[PDB]
Amino acid sequence: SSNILIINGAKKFAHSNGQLNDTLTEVADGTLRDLGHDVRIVRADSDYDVKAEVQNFLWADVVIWQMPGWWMGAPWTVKKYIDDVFTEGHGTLYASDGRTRKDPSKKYGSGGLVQGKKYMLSLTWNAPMEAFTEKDQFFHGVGVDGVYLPFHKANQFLGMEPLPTFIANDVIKMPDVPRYTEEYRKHLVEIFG
Amino acid sequence: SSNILIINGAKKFAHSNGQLNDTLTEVADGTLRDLGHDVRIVRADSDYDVKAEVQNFLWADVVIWQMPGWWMGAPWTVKKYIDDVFTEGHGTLYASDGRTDPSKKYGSGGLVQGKKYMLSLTWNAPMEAFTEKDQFFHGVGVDGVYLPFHKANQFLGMEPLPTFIANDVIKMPDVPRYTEEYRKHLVEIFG
Ligand SMILES: Cc1cc2nc3c(=O)[nH]c(=O)nc-3n(C[C@H](O)[C@H](O)[C@H](O)COP(=O)(O)OP(=O)(O)OC[C@H]3O[C@@H](n4cnc5c(N)ncnc54)[C@H](O)[C@@H]3O)c2cc1C
Ligand SMILES: Cc1cc2nc3c(=O)[nH]c(=O)nc-3n(C[C@H](O)[C@H](O)[C@H](O)COP(=O)(O)OP(=O)(O)OC[C@H]3O[C@@H](n4cnc5c(N)ncnc54)[C@H](O)[C@@H]3O)c2cc1C
Repeated sequence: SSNILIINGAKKFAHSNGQLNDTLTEVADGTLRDLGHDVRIVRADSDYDVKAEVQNFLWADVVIWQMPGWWMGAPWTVKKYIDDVFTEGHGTLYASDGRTRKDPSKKYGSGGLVQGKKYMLSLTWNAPMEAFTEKDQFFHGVGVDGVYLPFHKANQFLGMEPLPTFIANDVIKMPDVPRYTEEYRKHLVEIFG
Repeated sequence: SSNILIINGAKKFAHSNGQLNDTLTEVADGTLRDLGHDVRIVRADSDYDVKAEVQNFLWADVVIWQMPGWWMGAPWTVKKYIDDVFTEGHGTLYASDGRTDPSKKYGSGGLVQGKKYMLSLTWNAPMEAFTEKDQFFHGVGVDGVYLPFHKANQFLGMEPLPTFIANDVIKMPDVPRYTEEYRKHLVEIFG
């Protein structure tokens, strides 16, 4: 029975209507609450109160980033949420980068304050999965999490740890909702069940 | 004699005071134009006109991204520039992801093959954090942490040039050194 914060990065703009992400956010909200978890939802593309957002993070045991891939990553509004909130999070979400003369053992990234909290990515992309896995394709085979390395680290900088990522592919050419919904639903049950 | 578009991603906000990026922007400006290149500077954090920015791209042979490291990547303002400008460029900077027949893979529908791009970064993090196989960035390197940013540019058909980065710019600020390095870095590729 955990507190779950869903950050919906949905946003209507040039080809993206944000309907799929709103849907999946709704799928998470219902599935998660039915699994005994308390859920809070906030739209990145809104006029959020930065301090209240930080409070959402302190409240959350798990943070779920529901978002469409926009130019290989999170939409600018999602990045702004991070640049606004994590930064305001200084003193509560992180203390510094961790390095300290008092302990040469500590390296960059170890200054987080919320170790123990988890975060999970739920993505929607027009790109096929093979574009992520095939060693010879666009992403050199580094994988989805490879492509989202900097996003993962922004979160881990705070000390949070990742949960298995969920992604929907070819959402424009071969859209299939249901299925995305059913796979995400079972994905949530395996992790939060 | 090349056309060089520098995108200054400098932005105040919190502990970042865009002076370093502003300075490095001028450094590349002075150096490159001195080599005879035609240089144009645009600040990401401005009231840019997407159509005008698309034209700057078609005009440029090389695009330089001068920017600080913000939460592991480009500041939201620089990403907004991309989401706005690259998308506006559909039909000029890129056609699609390349897929139709069965052969062309994702990321091969660019329209500006032949153009180049380079990253000029500023981070608080030390270099070892990027290279140490067991440190924060599992040894993937700077270009690894910026893989997506690289790919956003490569989606348009553009190719990368060697990346320049200044590290520990807060704890161990060292201007000059960054300047001389960058200057020497620019002369190497554009000289
Ligand atoms: C600026 C920009 C940059 C982009 N960059 C990339 C990129 O780098 N890589 C990449 O792979 N993609 C990229 N995209 C595409 C983007 O990832 C997709 O457009 C987005 O993920 C679709 O999600 P959405 O929430 O906007 O849904 P929608 O726009 O609604 O699209 C989802 C599809 O599902 C259908 N649908 C949605 N909800 C339902 C429902 N409840 N029931 C039935 N059918 C439904 C819709 O009719 C639609 O065809 C980019 C898009 C933009 C605007
Ligand atoms: C929201 C946010 C998130 C961040 N996330 C990260 C992160 O994930 N990783 C990371 O490594 N860093 C991170 N940083 C730190 C950031 O990368 C640096 O603060 C930034 O790169 C410094 O560049 P600047 O242009 O803002 O210069 P400044 O803020 O001016 O800092 C550069 C230093 O150089 C000095 N200086 C500048 N210009 C000159 C000059 N012409 N002559 C002499 N001295 C000069 C300044 O006085 C200062 O001490 C983050 C910062 C913010 C605000």
